[PDB]
Amino acid sequence: MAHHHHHHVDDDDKMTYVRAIPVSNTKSIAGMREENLNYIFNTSLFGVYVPADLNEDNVKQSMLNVTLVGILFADKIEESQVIIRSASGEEKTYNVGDKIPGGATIKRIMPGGVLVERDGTLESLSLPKNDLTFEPVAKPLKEE
Repeated sequence: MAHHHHHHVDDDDKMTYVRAIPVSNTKSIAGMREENLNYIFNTSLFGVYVPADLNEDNVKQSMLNVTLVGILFADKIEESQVIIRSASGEEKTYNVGDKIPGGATIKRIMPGGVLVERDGTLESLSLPKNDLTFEPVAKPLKEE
């Protein structure tokens, strides 16, 4: 017998249309986040806070005082700039071949990823934009 076992129980309390919702706390104040919001870029003071939805734990992080916040694609590949935020908070666009402050040098600005020499260390990689040519712009790689 399942005539009693088969008994769905639903409790959508927010479906109420009467003022019976308990408002004891969060009455005069909705959270004391004075110092909390001050931790969130006090250099912006107000307005420019980071959303509580955008919580990057920094998967690869940003050492060398270099934060890749985007790329500025241009007509010429040598004219295409990289949008780098320095540790200081400065957001500037640099050209390929230029030495960025922090201990890194822009070796090649590729639209899918900028190759920078971090403290003398450089690494070559391929962009998942072409399967027939893993290496775009430079010497073509048909198979690697």
